[PDB]
Amino acid sequence: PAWMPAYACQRPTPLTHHNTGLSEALEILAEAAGFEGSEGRLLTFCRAASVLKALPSPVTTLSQLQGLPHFGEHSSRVVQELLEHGVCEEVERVRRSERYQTMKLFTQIFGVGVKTADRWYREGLRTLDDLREQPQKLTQQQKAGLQHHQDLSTPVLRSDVDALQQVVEEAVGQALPGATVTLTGGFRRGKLQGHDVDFLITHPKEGQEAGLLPRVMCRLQDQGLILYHQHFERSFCIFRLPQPGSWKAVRVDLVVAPVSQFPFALLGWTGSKLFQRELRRFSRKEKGLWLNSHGLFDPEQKTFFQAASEEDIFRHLGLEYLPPEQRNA
DNA sequence: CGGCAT
DNA sequence: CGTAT
DNA sequence: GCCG
Ligand SMILES: [Cl-]
Ligand SMILES: [Mg+2]
Ligand SMILES: [Mg+2]
Ligand code: NA
Repeated sequence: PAWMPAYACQRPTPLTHHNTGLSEALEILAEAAGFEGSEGRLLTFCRAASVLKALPSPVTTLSQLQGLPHFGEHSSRVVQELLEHGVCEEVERVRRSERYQTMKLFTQIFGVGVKTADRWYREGLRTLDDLREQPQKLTQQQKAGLQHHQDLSTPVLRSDVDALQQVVEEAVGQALPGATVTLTGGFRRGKLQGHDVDFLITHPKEGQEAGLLPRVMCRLQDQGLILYHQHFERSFCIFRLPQPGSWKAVRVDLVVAPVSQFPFALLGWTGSKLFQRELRRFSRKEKGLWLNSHGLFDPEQKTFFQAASEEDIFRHLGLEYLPPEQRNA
């Protein structure tokens, strides 16, 4: 074989694709590589899984992997075992291991990453109750993650997104007339659920957005909508989202950008995570330009590319434009 | 050999 | 260290 | 783990 460019930003990856079983197995090995501190192996297994999401048809024979980028001896063997036996011994051993299950449990807590989870694992901790019994080990961020863990493990749905966008738009409009709110993240790519909702806030007049996020947060807090906030241009918070007769905690990310940076922030925050890593790698390695959510920098001329749209950025990098629903790498 | 996004 | 895509 |  199939046409397959090496970088994920060079090919469409739709929301619904084939090979979900094969990719999920490779993504288990990627996650486990991360849990052992091997970011390089994590990346290769993520990239191999993503290649399968971009293929036109189901892989039913090992020969369909010939020539595909990021498939070497290890990733090919995993696919071969799945095709020949329906199961891969290495994947099952990882999946069922105490180490994997505990690291997955701990790293899913808001405020806990691999290094913290591994430290706790090495100390003999295994359950969330173990963590509650030792609150001296916890940051304020981790305390919020643990206190709201049940709700934060409940997938966020589109009905929640629409309600949250309304309350964010109300607070933003009270804080700065003319400011806008754009849904980003996985929901913009067409996903039907997420672990959070991501919003990007700007104003059409450059500079007017300075100081906006503290004003938005104060207004949300005054409506009783904020359970946790980090206290700036990014706010990783937990909202008290009204439900009929009650409420549920929901993770919400709010990001402010000046309008000059909006296309870059929209591109970055729409993802996917792998798509953006691959896009930034492509930009630096293939074009010599440095990309992030603030701009696209030419380090030789020492200038920033002025963009008005995501399309402008793709074109400047020599890439065919992909709409958000084709960025699900 | 080392890079692997910022 | 954690967070984000 | 794969590749530039
Ligand atoms: Cl989905
Ligand atoms: Mg998200
Ligand atoms: Mg988010
Ligand atoms: Na976490």
